[PDB]
Amino acid sequence: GLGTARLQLVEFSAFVEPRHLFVHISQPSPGAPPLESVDVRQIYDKFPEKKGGLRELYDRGPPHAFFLVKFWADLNWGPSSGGFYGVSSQYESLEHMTLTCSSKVCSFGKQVVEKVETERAQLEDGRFVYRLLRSPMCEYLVNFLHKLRQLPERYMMNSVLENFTILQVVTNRDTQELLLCTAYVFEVSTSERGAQHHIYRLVR
Ligand SMILES: *C(=O)CCCCCCCCCCCCC
Repeated sequence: GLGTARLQLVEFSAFVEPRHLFVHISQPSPGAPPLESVDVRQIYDKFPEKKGGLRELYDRGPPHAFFLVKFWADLNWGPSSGGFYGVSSQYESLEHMTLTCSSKVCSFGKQVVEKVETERAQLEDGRFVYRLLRSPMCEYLVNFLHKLRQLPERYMMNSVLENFTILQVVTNRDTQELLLCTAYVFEVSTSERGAQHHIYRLVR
C-alpha cells in the first residue's frame, strides 16, 4: 500500500494519552485492488509552490514514491486538558539506511511548521525497522487540536480542516534520494464509525 520496494510504512498513528488515536494506519490483503490514483496537479495548491513544494518534488521523482492519504480523524476524546500528544511511525526495509523524515504542516498552502527527524536502521527479524515512536506533537498541532475539538458541529471541523495539510518527505540521508513522499488531507469521522483512511497513488 504505502511503500516502495526500498521503504514500506508499517504503522502510523497520532494519539493522546492521559490512549486515543486521532488517526491510525496499520500495515496484507487477498483480492485487494491496486491503489486508485489522483492527479498530483489537483493538489499543488494545498502545499506551497516554493522549494520543497509538491511540484518541484515530483519533478525530481521518482514518481512511484508519491502517495496521498485522506484521513477521517477521530477527535472525540475526554471524560480533558494536558495529556501526552504523540506521533508514532514505523517503516521497514531490506537495505540498511539512515533516514531523514521531514514533516511540513501547512495552513492555506503555507508552511507553518517543519519538523525534521533522523532514524537509523535497527535489525529485527531479518529486516531493518525504523521506529520513530512517541515523538511529541509540536505545540502548534496540540493547540490546533484543542481548539478544533471545541467546535460544535462536524461540518464546521471539516470546513476548518479543508485548509490544513501535511507533507512528509522521507529521504536516504546518505545519498539524499527521495524514498517516500506523502501528502495528507483531513476530515473528521464520528466516534461511532471511528478513524479511517484512504491511500492513493499520486500520478502525473
Ligand atoms: C509533530 O508535531 C508533527 C508530526 C507530523 C505528523 C502529524 C500528524 C498528526 C496530526 C493528527 C491530526 C488529526 C486531525 C487534524
